[PDB]
Parts: sequence; C-alpha cells; structure tokens
Amino acid sequence: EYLTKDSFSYEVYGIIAMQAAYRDYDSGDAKQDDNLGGMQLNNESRIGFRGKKQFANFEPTFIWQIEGGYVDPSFGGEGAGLGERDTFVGFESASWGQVRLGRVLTPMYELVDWPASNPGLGDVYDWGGAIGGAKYQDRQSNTIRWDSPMYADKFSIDAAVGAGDKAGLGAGDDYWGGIAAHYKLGPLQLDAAYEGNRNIEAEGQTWENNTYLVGVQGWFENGISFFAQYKYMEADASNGVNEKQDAMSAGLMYTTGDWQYKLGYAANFDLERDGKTLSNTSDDVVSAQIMYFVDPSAVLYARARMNDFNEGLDGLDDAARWTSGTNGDYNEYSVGVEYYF
Amino acid sequence: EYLTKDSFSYEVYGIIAMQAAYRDYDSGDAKQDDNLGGMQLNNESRIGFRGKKQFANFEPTFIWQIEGGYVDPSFGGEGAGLGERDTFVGFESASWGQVRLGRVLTPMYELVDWPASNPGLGDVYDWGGAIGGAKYQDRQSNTIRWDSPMYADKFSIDAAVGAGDKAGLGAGDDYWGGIAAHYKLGPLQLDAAYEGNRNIEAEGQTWENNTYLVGVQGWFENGISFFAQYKYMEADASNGVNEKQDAMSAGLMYTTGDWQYKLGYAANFDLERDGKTLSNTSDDVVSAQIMYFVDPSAVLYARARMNDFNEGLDGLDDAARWTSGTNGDYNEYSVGVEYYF
Amino acid sequence: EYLTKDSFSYEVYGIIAMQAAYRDYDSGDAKQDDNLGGMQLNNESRIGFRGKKQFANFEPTFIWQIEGGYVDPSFGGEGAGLGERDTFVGFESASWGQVRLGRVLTPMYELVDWPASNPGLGDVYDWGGAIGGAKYQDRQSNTIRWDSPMYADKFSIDAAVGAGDKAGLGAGDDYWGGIAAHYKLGPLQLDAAYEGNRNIEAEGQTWENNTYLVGVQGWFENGISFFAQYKYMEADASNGVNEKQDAMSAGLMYTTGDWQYKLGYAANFDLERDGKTLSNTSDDVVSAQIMYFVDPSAVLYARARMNDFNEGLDGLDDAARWTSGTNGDYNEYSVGVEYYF
Ligand SMILES: CCCCCCCCOCCOCCOCCOCCO
Ligand SMILES: CCCCCCCCOCCOCCOCCOCCO
Ligand SMILES: CCCCCCCCOCCOCCOCCOCCO
Ligand SMILES: CCCCCCCCOCCOCCOCCOCCO
Ligand code: NA
Ligand code: NA
Ligand code: NA
Ligand code: NA
Ligand code: NA
Ligand code: NA
Ligand code: NA
Ligand code: NA
Ligand code: NA
Repeated sequence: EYLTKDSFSYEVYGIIAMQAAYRDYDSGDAKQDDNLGGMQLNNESRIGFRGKKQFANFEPTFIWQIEGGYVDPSFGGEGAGLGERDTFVGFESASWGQVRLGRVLTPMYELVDWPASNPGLGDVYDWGGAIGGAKYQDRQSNTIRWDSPMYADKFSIDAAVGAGDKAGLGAGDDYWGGIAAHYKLGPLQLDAAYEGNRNIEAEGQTWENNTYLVGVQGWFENGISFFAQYKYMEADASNGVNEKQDAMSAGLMYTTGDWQYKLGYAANFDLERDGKTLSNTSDDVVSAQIMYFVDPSAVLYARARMNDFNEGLDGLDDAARWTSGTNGDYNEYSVGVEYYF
Repeated sequence: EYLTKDSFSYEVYGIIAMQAAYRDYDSGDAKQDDNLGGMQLNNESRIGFRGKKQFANFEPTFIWQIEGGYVDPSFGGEGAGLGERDTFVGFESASWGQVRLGRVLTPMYELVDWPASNPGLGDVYDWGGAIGGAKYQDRQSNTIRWDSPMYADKFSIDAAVGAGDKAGLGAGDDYWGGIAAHYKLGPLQLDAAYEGNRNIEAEGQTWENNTYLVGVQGWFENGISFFAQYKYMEADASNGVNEKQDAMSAGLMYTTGDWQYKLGYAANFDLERDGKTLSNTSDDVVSAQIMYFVDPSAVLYARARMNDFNEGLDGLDDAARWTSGTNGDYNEYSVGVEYYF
Repeated sequence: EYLTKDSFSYEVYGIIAMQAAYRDYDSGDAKQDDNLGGMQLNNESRIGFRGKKQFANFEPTFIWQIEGGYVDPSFGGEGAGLGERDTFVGFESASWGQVRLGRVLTPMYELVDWPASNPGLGDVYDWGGAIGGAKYQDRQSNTIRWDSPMYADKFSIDAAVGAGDKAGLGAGDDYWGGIAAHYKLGPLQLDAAYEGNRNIEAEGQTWENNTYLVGVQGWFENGISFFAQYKYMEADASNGVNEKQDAMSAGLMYTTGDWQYKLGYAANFDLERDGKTLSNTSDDVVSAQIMYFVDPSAVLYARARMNDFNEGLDGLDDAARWTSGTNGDYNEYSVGVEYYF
C-alpha cells in the first residue's frame, strides 16, 4: 500500500535552464543585424527518464535513459521530443565500467563541450571553424561507447564508434571512431582525444577527417581553477586536397564563497589548404561571467561576450562554405538560471 | 525508504480531453466541403511537468513548468512535444505576486480565450477577424509576464512584454506589450485589456496594431451566470493606411444541480480601411451547449454551433487576405469529455 | 504525508527496446547498396502515460492513455512526441468490455502485426504487397474501437470504424471499418478479420479495398508453439479496374527452459489485375531467431532474415507503384534487447 524507491522502475530528472540573451550584430547589413539581434529567451530546459534493472540471468546491470530536447531555445520554435538528447541502453559492471548503445556524445565532443565551450565559447570552439568534411560529430545516434572505470583512482578512457549522419538515414556510408583519455595528477587533470571521420560526402568530394586534442584542467586550494586546450584538425578530400586548421580554448576562474568569476577565450587560427594559408579565416571570442551559487542545486549567472569571426571562404565546389561566422560578428549580454533535479 | 510528497522535485499533471466533432461546410465547392467536413476526433489531451524550489540564498520561490501540446488535434497529425503549451521559469513572493519568463498567454489573449471563446466561439472571436498586421499574440515564447497579487481582495493586474514571431527565429524585430486588469464588484468581475504589436511585417508593409478590450463576467446565486466583451482593433501600416475593426462576444449560462446550459454569440463587425467600410467583412457564430458535471474532476458536454463568415477581402498588396472564413461557413455538432488531474 | 498507489492519477510505463541491425542490400546499384546497407541502431524505446478514473456520476470506468513514439528508429532521426503510438480515452464495464476513441490499431492490423509480422516478417506481410488503394490502416487516429469481453472464456470480438488519412487532415473523405474475432479452445486459437477501406484517393482514382484474414495459433505443453495466417486483398478503382493479391505468414517455435527458437516465413503471391497475373510481383521472407528470457521483464535475441522482393509494377497512372521492394532485396543480421516496465 505504501510506496518506496523500489516501487518505481524509472526516475524523472530535469535540467531547468533559462537564459535571457541580448545580441548586437555587426554583419555589414543593417536589416540582417535587426533580424538576428535583439533580446530572446533561450529556454534549454529538458526532462528525462532513466533507470536500471538487474536481470535475473545476466550479471552486468542493464541501464537506460531517454532525454528530451531543449523545450524552447532561442532562434527556434517551441517543443521538443523525447530522445533528442542522450538516449541509450547499456550494461555496467565494476571491473570494466560501462557500455552504451544509442545516442551519446563522442569522446572528443565531450571535452570540446566541457570544459572548453563554457562560457559562450562554442560559436568559435564547438561548431566554429572552417575546415571541410566533418571535424568531429557531437551528440550522435547509432553509436556504441565504452567508458572505462577509473583505474587506480586516476586514469580513465572513453572510446566509441558510430554511423555518420547520412548512414543514419540510409543515405550514405559515413562513419567515425574516437577515443579520449583522462589522467588525474594532484590538482590537475590531463586530457587527450582523437576522432576520425570517414566517407564524409560534402562539396562534391568524399572526405576523411582526423582531429586531435590535448588539454589540462586544474583546481587549486586558493580558489583559482583553469582549463586550457589545443585542438588540431586535418582533412583530406578525394580529389587530393589537404586542409589543416588548429584552435585553442582557455578559461580562468576564481571562486570565493558563493561566487565564481570567469574569463574565457577561444580561437581558431587561419586555415591552410594545400600548404597555403587562407587569409582572414581565423575566429576568436572573449567572454566574462559572474556566477552565484544560489542553492546547492542551482546557479544564477551574468555573462558578456564578443565574437569576431572569419571573413568567409569557399569550399571545393566553388561556393561559400558555411561557418559560424556566415551570419556576422556579434556581442552578447545575458543573464540566466540553471536548476538540476 | 518510504516516499513522501517531498521525495519528488516535480509533479506530473494532465488534461485529458477528447471531442468528437462533425462539421458540415458550405464553401461553394462541393469537393472542398467533402474534404473539410465529416467526423473527426479532436484529442486535446496534454501532459505537463511543474515544480518549485526554495533556493537557499534567494527569498522569492523559484517556479517552473513544461507543458506538452495537444496530442492529436482534429485537422492535424499525431504527436506533441514537451514545451508546446505554457512553459516557463519564474519567481514568486507574497507581496508582489509572480514573474514568469518563457512561453505564456498574453494578458489580452487570456481574456479573449476565457471566457470569451467558449463554447466554440473562437473561429470568430479568437483568431477570426479581418484586420491587417497582428491584432494580438496568443500563447507566445520569448515573453516576460508579471501577475500581481489580488490587492484588497478585489483588484489584480497582468502585464507582459515579448518578442514577436519573426524575432523568435532571428528573422525580424517584431515585439509587443500588453496589460490587463480585473476588478471584483459584488457578483461581477470587470475586465479591461490592451495589447500593442510593433514592427509586424505583412503584405509588403510594416504594421503597428493596438487592440483594446472591455468586459464583464457575472455569477448569481440563482444559477444564472454570464459574460460580455467588446473588443476594438486598430492597425496602421507603414504606407499610411489605417484599419479598424471591432467585435463582441457574449454568453449566458444556467447551472442547476450537475448541469450547465449555455448559449454563446460572437461577432466581428465590418472592417473599415481609411475611413471606408468594406462590405460583407463581418463574421458571426452562435453556439449552444449542455454540460454535465460527471465528477468533481470532469465534464461531459454536447455542443452545436453555426459559423457565418465574411465574404473575403484583399490585403494592401492586392492579394486575398487570409481569414478564418477563407475555408467557408460551417456548422458543427460535437460531444466531448474533459478530465483534470 | 506518506504516498500510496492512490496518491497518483497516472502511471508511467515503458518499453525499452534496442536492436543493432546490419543490412546487406542487393538492389542492382552498388552506391544505393552502400547507402541503404551497413550497421544501424534501431532504438524502439518509448515512454507512455496511462490511468483510469471512476467518475462519481457514471458507472463505466473512464480510461486513458498517451503513448510516445519510437525515440530513435533506424533510417530516421532522433526524438518522438507524446501521442504518436496508441493514445485514446474510453470507458469500460464488465458486461460489455471497452470502447476507445482516438488512435489505436485496427482489428485486422493487430493480427497482421502480432503474431504474423514477428520475427522481421513485416516488410513482406505488414506493409509489403503490391495492391492499389489501401489494403488496411495500421495504427490510426480518428477511430472508435470496441473490444468485447471474453464470452464464455473463449470468444472475443474487436470492431472499429474510423476516418482515413486524408480525412484526418481535412483533405479528403476516406474512411474504413473492420472487425476481428477470436476463438480459444484448448491449445488453439482461431482468428478471423476483415477491413474495408472506402474513398481512398491514389493514382488518379478513387479506390475501395476489402481485406480478409483467417488464422490459427497454437501453444502446446511440450514447448512447441506456432501460428499460420492467410490474407486475401481485393481492390476496385473508380475506373473499373479490379486487383487481387493474396499472402500468408507462418511461424514455428520451440521453447525450452529460458530459450525460444523460432523460424518464420511470409509471402505475397503474384498480383492479379483485371484477371491477369502480373509476373514477378511476389515477395517472400525467411527468418530465424534465438531468444533468451534474460529476466521475467526482458529478452535478448539474435535474428537472421532474408527478404526477396518483387521486381516492380506500375500503378494505374502509368508511374511506378511504391512497394516495400522498391529499395531492393536485402538480408539482415541483428541482435537486440527488450525490457518492459
Ligand atoms: C593558470 C595556472 C593558475 C595557477 C594559480 C595559482 C595556484 C597556487 O598559487 C598559490 C601557491 O601556493 C603556495 C603558497 O606559496 C606561498 C608560500 O609562502 C611562504 C609561506 O609558507
Ligand atoms: C598563454 C597562451 C597565449 C596564446 C596567444 C595566441 C593568440 C592567438 O591570437 C590570434 C589568432 O587569431 C584569432 C583572431 O581572429 C579574429 C578574427 O579575424 C577577423 C578576420 O579573420
Ligand atoms: C451587458 C449587456 C450586453 C448587451 C449585448 C448586446 C449586443 C448586441 O448585439 C450585437 C450583435 O450584432 C449583430 C449584427 O449587427 C450588425 C451591426 O453592425 C454594427 C454594430 O453596432
Ligand atoms: C500446424 C501444425 C503444427 C503441429 C505441431 C503440434 C505439436 C504438438 O505436440 C503435441 C504432443 O504432445 C505430447 C505431450 O503432451 C503434454 C501435454 O500437453 C497438453 C496440451 O498442450
Ligand atoms: Na531581431
Ligand atoms: Na524559441
Ligand atoms: Na553529426
Ligand atoms: Na472530410
Ligand atoms: Na488528428
Ligand atoms: Na504569435
Ligand atoms: Na549505409
Ligand atoms: Na535513428
Ligand atoms: Na493510415
């Protein structure tokens, strides 16, 4: 008659996240600036379901999750389905960690996103950049991913392979594989990652991409913390063209009582095609944030950032290649709340 | 081990609503009548999640809600995302009421919908009418809305501002602001509202709209209740054209034991453009309903209505302006159930 | 303060289902084979809500359900809305069974799907076939369905009528009706069903379809179980053309301890148009499966199947008629898990 934790085979969880963001664009076209700029709300709130089950006849515990998408992001319409964010089944056991099948972050993307896309560094460092093909996937369906245990309390590995975007619709044979490693050393964590994408169809060619990342995170007792990463992207097209572009991201934090101050910087350097530097193909971003720990489950923040994007380039089909800079440079001021349950 | 109300940081709620609706169209084209008319089911059922949190370091209580859309409405395909209906975050405190950010009803729209679009008066009084620009938003994303407390147990105010439909996609600079007030006087409630829409792009112009509303609702001890509203819509286009149209809606109810009888009527009067009446631009609807209070949480109803729409007009670009009458006049018989938990 | 079953007016339920499926196509075009074939994950996981209410003033119990769609199927993108699968309201009472309004399986479709489309026989026997018009609906909105009680513990009937696919959007006047009956006697069940579709618009004509089904299922105590069905499809177009096609499906199972071995076969025979057999319009599939009962609430399985589809035909507008064979023959190896809560 009376319920316990065991009465249910699932848990609802949520991230309630609302940002009010004012953008000021300087694209060169005043109408486009009026259109893209101004105040919006960016509602990144999402609901998920998850659970576990010890099957009677198999030792590794079954796990599963189904996570909804952002319910009303800026620049988009209302509503999200279930299964748009990390959504998987899997198994776990103490001695070998976990394996997940479904829709998860790639090992490389996970590091690109956290720590290195925060606060607002993502237009440059996440999906920014000018390279052809596919530098990496991000959250990707049709994936198998292994997460190792924390060996000797210090070292862990994440490895995955998956189908590409066209392959997932029965429209291509693209695929990828990736791996990351993490090592904890006193106040530091060292990070390294790789992703290779193959059979990528774009601009009339087939591409292979290889992306490499090295990074550090540190947390010191006097309240200073930081991160830094360097990311190296290479791409080869089936007509013989080679491209390379590198990038970096860094952040510095000072935490005192219920406050975190943060500065962030990220940059993509000029792209190189067949040994030649394409001028003005770099991007950068500077960001400042103050965050208040309003509760153990929530934060309030204020943020200011300035994005200075590349001036454009063509792809290998002689048409403009789309980048995060195609819509122009902008600055943004924002405030927000996030709450976790 | 045993659960309480406090074990969860969310509540699921729902409105389970099904209507079987038979429409008989008289559009002037027999094939169109056959297509638009006939029996459908209108499943307006929806699920929502909501909760609150007292943040340790902030006095006003945090509130949130994520509401799904109608799961299978008539004239539409199956399935709704989370966040299609009222979906927001906010804060509340006894002395100042509540503030919500996200997707909510405008102050004007809320009164236009309830009481004045029920039962089935909405084709005329909600989204019906012939005026250019945007007479008002309805449920709108990118909104901040304040709801005052009930001052002196009599008077309350709802005020809001938000981004327009194009601005929410980064495709324009439309916006709007609105306010409503409610005053209790014996068995009556008096209502007034305003909305102003700006930078609305349509028919090759930019438009400003101003809409005003005044109303009454009454509930008497002998079982009679009623509502009546008058609504005045004005619009100015950037080429100098002015338009005006007004409207009304009224309803009379008799409640006895577990039954409510209801008659409803709404009309849009002829539109005026630059001081000249456009003939046959009016609409009206008459509706009758019997409702049974089948449970404290539910109702059953039967409803009959007749819609007589305008005979068409052009917009300022010399093409037909779409209205709720464009698909033709129709009558409708329906039965339904609604249940709340 | 403490919660019971009665504290909630709804239950969450789910089917967590993941299949890893490798397809090898032989379409005649090596690029198309590369595109459609390869490994995908087919995530058929879904979440639902359901509940009941005894209304104070009505004896038949109110029932409802809202079921989400597959969260990330193969050949499709991520995310599903609530209300994509069986989503309805209804009433139930011991003496007359249940009545549902909304989105449910048709009586014919329910038998076509289970037992007769498992394991992987659906390309041929569910949506396969070459006949014009609409052989039957499957899961359909705008439906009323009655499920009788089990009379004398042996005999039951399911009957339904509904609006068609165009009618549901206000774009046509299609409709259907169907019925099925089941008789249980010792270790056998006999099945029979019918569906008639009317006013179906396709290929420049209006169609009527009539589809008939007879079947048997058996379950014996020595671990042998089986099913077999015969399905007869007839269609008449408004220009006088008659089409007929028949089909079958059968399966044999052997269950011992926690294992089920299964073989399945289904076929569509050559279609006949105006008394003439259209050569090479048949399809068939053979499938083998081993299933392990890993828990009382879950299964693991491995499956191999070979599909051999028709070589194409034209519809009555002299263009290719789409069938489940249009993309070419393929074989498939898969493994999966399903778990129910
Ligand atoms: C980007 C890297 C940021 C590094 C932040 C500083 C980390 C720690 O600095 C404080 C050093 O702690 C040792 C204290 O040294 C002073 C000791 O003086 C003598 C008293 O015993
Ligand atoms: C302690 C680490 C210090 C690292 C300093 C290296 C900074 C590199 O800055 C230049 C990279 O290019 C980014 C600037 O791009 C701006 C956009 O350019 C407009 C036309 O491309
Ligand atoms: C508080 C009592 C409210 C009394 C409501 C009376 C409403 C009168 O009916 C108006 C509907 O008129 C329908 C057709 O008339 C068209 C004339 O156009 C100009 C409007 O004055
Ligand atoms: C369409 C033809 C498929 C026929 C397969 C029938 C095989 C079933 O074997 C039954 C023999 O049973 C011997 C053992 O009986 C144990 C008690 O069973 C009670 C009835 O299930
Ligand atoms: Na804008
Ligand atoms: Na939005
Ligand atoms: Na991708
Ligand atoms: Na119709
Ligand atoms: Na519908
Ligand atoms: Na709007
Ligand atoms: Na493929
Ligand atoms: Na998929
Ligand atoms: Na259908």
